[PDB]
Amino acid sequence: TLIYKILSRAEWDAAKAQGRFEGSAVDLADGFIHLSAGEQAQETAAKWFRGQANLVLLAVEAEPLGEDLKWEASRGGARFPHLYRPLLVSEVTREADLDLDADGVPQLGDHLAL
Repeated sequence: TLIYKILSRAEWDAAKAQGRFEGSAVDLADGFIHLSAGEQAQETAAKWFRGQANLVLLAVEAEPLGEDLKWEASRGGARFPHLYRPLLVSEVTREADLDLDADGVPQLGDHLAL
């Protein structure tokens, strides 16, 4: 199962310079990295990343993450993948730069379809 993280290009480059992504401002505040399953990813993008240019989408294989990945019942009763540890740069299967639609919403459609 692939899970996804949406973050700024700055944060991703910063992560690569450290060997791992320790989390966004909200991740660090909450105590875990907020990721989304494929069926929830687009809504996550529409909810918190509107109008942001230079966003990057990280696709991550969930199974090999281990016990630190917890699936917790959250938004709309759906279980969201929460990683209670930094995400290794090596744990990212693939990345992609996102484009915004007319409403300023990041388009994840074609990437999730992969």
